[PDB]
Amino acid sequence: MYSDQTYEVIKNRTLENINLDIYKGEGSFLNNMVSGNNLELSKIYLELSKMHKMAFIQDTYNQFLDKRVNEFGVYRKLGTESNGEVEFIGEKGTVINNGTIISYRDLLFVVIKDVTIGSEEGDNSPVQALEVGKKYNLPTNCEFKLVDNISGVTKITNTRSFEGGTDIETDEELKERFYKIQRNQATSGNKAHYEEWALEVDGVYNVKVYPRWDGPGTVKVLIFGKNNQAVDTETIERCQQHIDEEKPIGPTITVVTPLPIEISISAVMKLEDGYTLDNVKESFLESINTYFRDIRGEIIYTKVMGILINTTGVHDLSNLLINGSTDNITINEDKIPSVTTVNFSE
Amino acid sequence: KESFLESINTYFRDIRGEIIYTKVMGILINTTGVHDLSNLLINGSTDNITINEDKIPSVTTVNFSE
Repeated sequence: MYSDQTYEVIKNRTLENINLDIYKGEGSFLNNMVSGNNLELSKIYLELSKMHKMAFIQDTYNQFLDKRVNEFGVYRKLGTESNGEVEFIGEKGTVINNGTIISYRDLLFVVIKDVTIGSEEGDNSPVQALEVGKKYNLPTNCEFKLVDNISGVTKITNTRSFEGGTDIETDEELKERFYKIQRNQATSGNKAHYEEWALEVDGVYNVKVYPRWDGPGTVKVLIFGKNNQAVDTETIERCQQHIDEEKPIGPTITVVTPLPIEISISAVMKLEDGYTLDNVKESFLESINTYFRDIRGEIIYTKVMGILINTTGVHDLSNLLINGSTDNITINEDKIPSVTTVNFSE
Repeated sequence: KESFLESINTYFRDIRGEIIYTKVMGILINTTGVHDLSNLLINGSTDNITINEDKIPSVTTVNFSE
């Protein structure tokens, strides 16, 4: 094949192809005449070998992948510039106009809106990276410096870490993305495809589909917000129109939200010295909020009393009552406990 | 039972004054593998017992059931 095809091999082949009266030998005029063209043909063979590699869908270059995805429509992502907010510290009344560029180390950043030092609007102004890339995602507490000197400005720092800086999508990543798109297509019943559209809303992070909730063909959409906290009504609505835009033909769709559950507690306890009711109350409510966040299933009475005694400032407690009972409280689905009444007596 | 024995032993090492029934309940529920407990009794009672001078608490009987 192409590896076999070389200057010497095709030289011998062409010498065999030509039968003629004059003897064939090294250094002959016809020898050199054939040898030059055979070197050219070896170069052509190398080019034809590279034809195979460049024709293949794999190991393509930027332009090759660009053409393939333009045919396919899965356009490559160019990345997003980092965005953040910085604080300007300096002489009061200093006005920094839009378009001013600030440099931290060798990085370059630009200020979007005008900021005035000491003004009632504040000294914080959003700053967007000049170029895309994760290197522009500067963390918090970075001392930005003006590229151009401006009187009245002394120190610039960011109170929040810069975000949004994304690198250019490489060839391989788009390749497996396209492969996954080709293998899997949107389908009516597969809960992954349906919940994909719901998950496109940033407010919700867990989506559940309940088949056969109101008879055949009825799909109940269950969504969970940030740590299973109900999202606003507008979020529910907009998710509803979105999923309806991508819902299949003729379903009945209902969207539900987690329902907070009130919690009322009452106990008699002996407080340790140097500790008041407010301190133990706030510590225990924080601890029980964490427990409610991390609890799966029914409420456990003994876990509640253990986290109450573990609260600092509790020596001896008694008569612990939760919602009028000391038994385990069953939590229904899509319901989260919420502390509403605390009755602590010393 | 062994984990609660170790916990109550270190609590007795760190205790001063009287044994507190509430600290006993808390150190039992905090034990790994404990989900829900009931009718906890120290010497058959839920009242704190005074640890007098030249006296230390000693664990003798452990009764746990599901």
